Amino acid sequence: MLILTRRVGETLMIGDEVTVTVLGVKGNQVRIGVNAPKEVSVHREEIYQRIQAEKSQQSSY
Amino acid sequence: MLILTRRVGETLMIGDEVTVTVLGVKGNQVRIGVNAPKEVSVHREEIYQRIQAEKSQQSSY
Repeated sequence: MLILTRRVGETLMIGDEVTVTVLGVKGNQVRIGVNAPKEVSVHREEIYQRIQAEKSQQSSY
Repeated sequence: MLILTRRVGETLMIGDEVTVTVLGVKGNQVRIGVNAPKEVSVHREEIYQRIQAEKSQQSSY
């Protein structure tokens, strides 16, 4: 558990070739950017990757 | 590259047993929480983990 303040442009790399920047700065909603490859076991919100990663993939398709 | 708005309590898992919540909500500075194990190749800001992960030296509180 590591809690580090952020609001500009972070850059962490967990796995073996990733890159996740937690922008932090934004109007009302903060646009968080998560850059990660589909090689390592990566799980996220269905809708999230459903609109960014894969255009409507769902469980089985 | 996946850009998803966030400001409440996210939860992504990249690797094989992690958990990073990009709080988003906060006063002036946004306290971002990155929960990740020291098993997979994870690299971050020296100072960051130096104060959270491994006690680089010491702190006054």
